[PDB]
Amino acid sequence: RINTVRGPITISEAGFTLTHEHICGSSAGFLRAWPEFFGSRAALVEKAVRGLRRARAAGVRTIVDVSTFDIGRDVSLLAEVSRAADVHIVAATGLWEDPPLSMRLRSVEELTQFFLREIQYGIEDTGIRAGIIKVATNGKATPFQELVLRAAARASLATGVPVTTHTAASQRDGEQQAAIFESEGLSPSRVCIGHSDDTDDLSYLTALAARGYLIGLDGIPHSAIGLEDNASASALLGNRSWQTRALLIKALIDQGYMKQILVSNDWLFGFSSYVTNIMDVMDSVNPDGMAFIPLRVIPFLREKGVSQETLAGITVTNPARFLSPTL
Amino acid sequence: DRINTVRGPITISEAGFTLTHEHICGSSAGFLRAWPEFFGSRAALVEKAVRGLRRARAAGVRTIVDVSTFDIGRDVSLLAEVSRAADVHIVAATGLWEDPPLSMRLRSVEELTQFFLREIQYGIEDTGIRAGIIKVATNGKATPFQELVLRAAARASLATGVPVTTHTAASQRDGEQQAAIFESEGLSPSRVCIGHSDDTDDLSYLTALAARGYLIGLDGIPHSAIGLEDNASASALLGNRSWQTRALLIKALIDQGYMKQILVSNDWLFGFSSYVTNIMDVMDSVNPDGMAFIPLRVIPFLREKGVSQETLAGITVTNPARFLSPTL
Ligand SMILES: [Zn+2]
Ligand SMILES: [Zn+2]
Ligand SMILES: [Zn+2]
Ligand SMILES: [Zn+2]
Repeated sequence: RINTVRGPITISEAGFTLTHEHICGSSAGFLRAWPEFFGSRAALVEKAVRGLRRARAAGVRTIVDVSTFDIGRDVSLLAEVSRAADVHIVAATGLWEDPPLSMRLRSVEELTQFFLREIQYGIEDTGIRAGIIKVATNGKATPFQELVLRAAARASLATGVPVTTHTAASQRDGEQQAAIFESEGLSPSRVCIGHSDDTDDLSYLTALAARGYLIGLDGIPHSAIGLEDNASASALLGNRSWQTRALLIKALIDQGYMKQILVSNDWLFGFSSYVTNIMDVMDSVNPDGMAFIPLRVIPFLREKGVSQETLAGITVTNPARFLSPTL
Repeated sequence: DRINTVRGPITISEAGFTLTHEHICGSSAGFLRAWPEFFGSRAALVEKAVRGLRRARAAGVRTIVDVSTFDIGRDVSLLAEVSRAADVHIVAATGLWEDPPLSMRLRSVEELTQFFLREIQYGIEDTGIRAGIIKVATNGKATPFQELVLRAAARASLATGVPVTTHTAASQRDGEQQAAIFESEGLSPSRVCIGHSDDTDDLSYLTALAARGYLIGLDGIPHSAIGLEDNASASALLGNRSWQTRALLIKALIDQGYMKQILVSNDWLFGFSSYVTNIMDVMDSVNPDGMAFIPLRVIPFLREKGVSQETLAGITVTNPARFLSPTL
């Protein structure tokens, strides 16, 4: 049984499940401290609930919100949005690209206790528990990032919740990640290598798939084609098309790794950890928001020969098996 | 001429004896809320800061300026709570210290100015507590962003009248480069305390500034790791100059004639998460007085070296209150 922000639910209550989404991409404390940045706090919470409603109209029953502490995971703001839309939300624990000083100077012993705090006891005074552990690298692991992986693996072994990881896929990051993970004795089935549609090296994915790992093609609408005037927007979203990412799903089923795909949008309704008005530009690319998966990518795949049977396994069965704890 | 503490405004005269650089907690933003167990509990941290705050009250302190910014983890409801309990005025801080996260770092100088003025004019968070001072920092040659932070902090101060205090690596003559940016923005040296300057011995560097009109913050008087050379992490934080060696810098800056531009404080704290673990264990036994070290051990030291009580009173009451009075 899975922990959501509104309590525990059973495996089959989950349904069609986006497995890497954000409500707001921010920093810790930024939302409390400068909420005019997003218009107002209520201005943003409306923007999420409009956008979540649109996906729940499209069949989505659960999102996994992989914002960690250093992304500003306002776990109350989540459960606010989760009532008003009737979408389960699974919150995350862990650490992203930007930990603060009070994190960086901790030992792998200390980080393991904090990770188990938010899985076993609760995120802040709020009593909500996290069902997934997010971690991150961009290239070679820094010594701290190395600690984070081992602490998240030692956490994932006392609790059974899985690990999802941020990756710069162009530099075969999952390889080092999985090397570090397996050194701690974590089953490759308890780990999704994320941001993996950012590469075109299929051999790297299928090699990683074949050791047992789950592959996050969680970036399907991230494309800055049409924004070759925005320098920063092109940097954040890559020059590969959405169909280019989407086809890598079919290509990975073809190698007989349907059992191992998770698909998601990596969308967000507030974005402060990048240049200003980046959210202005991203919403014009993709008005559908988080609804881009059931409205545009599921039709596109049925148009390329993927039946409703295996689509339903990827969107319902795979996240169900992946989020259920396992000792 | 009123100043904003965390329990509403007060008048200049109400300030009294004032430590112009202190911390209740040295942390990062929401670290306290997220992992209170690192400090024992949120209760346990509040007990310990009130205890130390009453010890300094009984030695005669009324007002401390807690200069923790957003990224030192400035919990103003926490600060308001220990101000109620220990009957001590606490001025709160806006600005950006050594560790700004992504959502500040990507901001322009215009935006950062909108943010400082928000914490000065409107309030901090949803609490409606207003800041009385803008803290910024460099170590060495300013990063381009540190130039953006100094310039926006300077634009707020001209727009509001609140002073700017700073953190420096004194040994590298930072106050030279801070001052050049400040004065390039139209800001009066009277509005800027160049701090952490008892971490140098280059006396002519302090005097060169102080003549240009700046205030000089001697804000780490019991920082010294003497007798703690085997602890390499502690020796890095506190340095190897004893506390007498710093306390002399006061008397030596009085003498040069600059009694009016001298602010004195501890840079103490009751919870420290943004350094190695158990560093708070070490610091509390170097100095059991805590924030009381300036009334209890540095004041009697200076009178034995022959400073006039009328000069001491101006240093701790006339000097802070002139700094914190808003001036457009
Ligand atoms: Zn990511
Ligand atoms: Zn993400
Ligand atoms: Zn400092
Ligand atoms: Zn300080």
